[PDB]
Amino acid sequence: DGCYTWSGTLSEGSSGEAVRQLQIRVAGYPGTGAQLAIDGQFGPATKAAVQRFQSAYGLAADGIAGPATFNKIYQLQDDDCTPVNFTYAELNRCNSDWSGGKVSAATARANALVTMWKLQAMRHAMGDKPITVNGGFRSVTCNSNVGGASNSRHMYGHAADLGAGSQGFCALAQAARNHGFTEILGPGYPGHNDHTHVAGGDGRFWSAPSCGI
Ligand SMILES: [Zn+2]
Repeated sequence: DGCYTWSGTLSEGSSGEAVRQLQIRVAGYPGTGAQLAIDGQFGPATKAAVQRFQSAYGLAADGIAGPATFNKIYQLQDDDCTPVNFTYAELNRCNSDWSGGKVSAATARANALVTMWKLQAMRHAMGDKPITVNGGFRSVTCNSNVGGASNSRHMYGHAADLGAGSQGFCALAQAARNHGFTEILGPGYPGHNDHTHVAGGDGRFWSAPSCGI
């Protein structure tokens, strides 16, 4: 028993860290073209996300976070709080301290953590096949070494660059639309034919012309 343990049921009207932690876990279920706010307040958007999560794993979908809902999260949660199929190291091929960015190392890792939970949801929705992560966090040095953009969300811990795997670039960019990625760049967008870029953060910008987006 390590990362986090929920003490009791959560429903609309609840507020606190327990709510903030659950929002992270279900951040991959905000509805198409939406983003869940991680504010610690259990409102209607939070109930909807929970319902979607419950449905995705064949639990009773009532939108109430009870003990069965927590037992499923416990099955997807690693010691360090990351989901079972993604790790911090896989999300940072830059350095080992998450320093260098446009925000704190702790803010960078927390932003990363949400991205991991969104990827976990997407991994299951796509059929439980491995999703290849090619890059994630980039300090300012790392970003320049790549010739990245000055504004790049990579330096915030919000983005991940995905390789084709058995899904293909387009399948990944299309599904990303359902999992809280406000920024998606892929095939047909300049410098994005050899990977699919997904990122969280404010402001929606979707472009992958070769994929129909
Ligand atoms: Zn990228």
